[PDB]
Amino acid sequence: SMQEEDTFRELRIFLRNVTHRLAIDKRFRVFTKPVDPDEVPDYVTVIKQPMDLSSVISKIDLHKYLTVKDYLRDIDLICSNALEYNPDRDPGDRLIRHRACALRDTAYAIIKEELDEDFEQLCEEIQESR
Amino acid sequence: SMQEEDTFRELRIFLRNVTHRLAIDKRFRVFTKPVDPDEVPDYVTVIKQPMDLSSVISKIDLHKYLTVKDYLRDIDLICSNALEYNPDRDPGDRLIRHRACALRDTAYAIIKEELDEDFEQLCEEIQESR
Ligand SMILES: Cc1cncc(-c2ccc(N[C@@H]3CCNC[C@H]3OCC3CCS(=O)(=O)CC3)c3[nH]c(=O)c(C)cc23)c1
Ligand SMILES: Cc1cncc(-c2ccc(N[C@@H]3CCNC[C@H]3OCC3CCS(=O)(=O)CC3)c3[nH]c(=O)c(C)cc23)c1
Repeated sequence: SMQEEDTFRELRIFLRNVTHRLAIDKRFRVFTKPVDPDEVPDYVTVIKQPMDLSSVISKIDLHKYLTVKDYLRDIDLICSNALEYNPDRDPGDRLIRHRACALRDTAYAIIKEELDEDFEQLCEEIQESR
Repeated sequence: SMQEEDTFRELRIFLRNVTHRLAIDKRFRVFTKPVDPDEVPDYVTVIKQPMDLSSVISKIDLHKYLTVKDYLRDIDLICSNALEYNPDRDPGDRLIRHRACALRDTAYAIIKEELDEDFEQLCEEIQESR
């Protein structure tokens, strides 16, 4: 219905705003775009589902997220990919892992403060009906 | 169940084989990998969901296709993207559009000859039950 279309449109607006706020944070610059294959040639083979914030934006615009829960799976993916690909004790790996966890924590904190639980429940019940 | 897991495993095997046969065809080399942004800088802005045969393989391996119908949507996407991005009368555009339609026709012809309709129906009914 038109009312359900309005619901998903509001969701997309909410998700774009959260994603933009993450993307403009200097700490998360490394997650803003797909990895440069020249800098990490084995990334494509090691990480089976790459994810980044520009890709998240594209997925929002393609109507791929019907719930905030689905969105948070991709945010979690950005984080888990970073922990998987950069597991070492060296400062470089530890920096990106810290930033990865900070990205996840920040996304979850924004959603906790700004997502209405009844709005999310509505989205879930529309998703389940289809 | 284990029987349903076997069904989707057979599907993935079937889809990998079809995709490999398309990928080794010289005509379809242009569709084998994501576009080089240096050669087509405006592609990312013009084409909202890029698709290619290496990405199709990754999606198979990530269990993204539960039916051959879902697979054929991405094959159709490779084709429609080519018709959208290369619409002109020039020989270059007409060549890639011909190859795009040939890729689609070839995928559909292989599936018509080699996909058992009862196998596809089973996949669809498992997909619908979830
Ligand atoms: C400008 C740029 C463009 N494309 C990719 C990189 C990069 C480069 C190296 C990585 N991993 C290295 C694996 C081996 N040990 C050191 C690690 O680099 C640490 C470095 C710290 C600073 S940063 O800005 O967080 C980038 C990663 C990466 N590891 C990653 O997980 C990602 C997402 C990127 C990355 C950088
Ligand atoms: C080696 C390589 C790597 N990455 C991208 C290209 C490329 C380059 C140009 C395109 N479109 C042009 C737009 C303007 N008019 C001429 C068109 O090129 C025609 C050319 C014919 C030969 S081919 O091998 O089919 C590549 C396309 C493309 N148009 C496309 O749709 C795709 C998928 C690719 C492409 C080539």
